[PDB]
Amino acid sequence: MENFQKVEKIGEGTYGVVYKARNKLTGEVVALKKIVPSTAIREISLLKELNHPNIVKLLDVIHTENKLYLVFEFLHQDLKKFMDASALTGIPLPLIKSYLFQLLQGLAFCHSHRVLHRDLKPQNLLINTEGAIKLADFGLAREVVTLWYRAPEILLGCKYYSTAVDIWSLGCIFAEMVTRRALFPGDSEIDQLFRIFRTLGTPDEVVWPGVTSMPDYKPSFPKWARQDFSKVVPPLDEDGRSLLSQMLHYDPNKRISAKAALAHPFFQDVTKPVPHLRL
Ligand SMILES: CCc1cnn2c(NCc3cnc(N)nc3)cc(-c3c(F)cccc3F)nc12
Repeated sequence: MENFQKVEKIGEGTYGVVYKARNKLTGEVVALKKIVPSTAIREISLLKELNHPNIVKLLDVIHTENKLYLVFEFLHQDLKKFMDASALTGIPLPLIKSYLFQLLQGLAFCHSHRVLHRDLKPQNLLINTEGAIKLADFGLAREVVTLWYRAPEILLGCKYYSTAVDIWSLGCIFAEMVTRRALFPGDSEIDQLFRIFRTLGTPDEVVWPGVTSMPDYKPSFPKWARQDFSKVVPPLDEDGRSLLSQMLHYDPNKRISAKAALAHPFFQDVTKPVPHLRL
């Protein structure tokens, strides 16, 4: 740690404070996360090899005094702040599309290595001036923690959920970029589930075989009808609405994979615009 100079506290991650810091030697500017069971150590050390342009680079892992510091590449802004900043006019579709495409590439990569994020949210999607967007805190899962982006199988008590949970989260984030409002802003586990049900309809054995057998499923759940996506994410075009609908399929087995999503017609005209960032 004596190797780093703390510049400022950039936020409170799930495990500790995240700082912007400077390597007292190389002058390198980095993000320093202060998080030790040996299981964690080997899992985190594994992340050092999970390198991709759309995954925030983990530079080094430092274990000292029974303390754990993660040294990451630094990015100046996150999607939450950017969305807040683009509130009045909304993020341009071409930029939304580029961000979604890059994030799907990042997930396709992690998923191909059987690594799940598990907790995607605007706060951990980091952006730069070059128009890039990156997944942060990847694999760290394996203040109130937000449930807004939680997949229904997690809420229903599925213990062995899949890569599909990240697809669900990204779909929620995609909708939020488009409409400028959170899709399912639940403030409790039941409120989150019920918000999902009210929009996508209460799931049953027809749309999701095996759902009624999930640990936290209750036959007493109210039965709401499904809403049209045309009402949910106007004025997203049919290609975007088709893609969104697949990313939000109830049955995780039917939910589109990151790889298949990258082939969707929505991305036929994808480009990489530069966002206007004010640092
Ligand atoms: C450690 C890798 C990491 C590298 N940059 N960065 C950022 N950067 C964006 C940023 C920069 N300055 C300010 N002031 N605010 C945001 C945020 C978080 C992060 C966090 F700080 C809290 C929760 C989740 C996160 F991803 N983690 C990181």
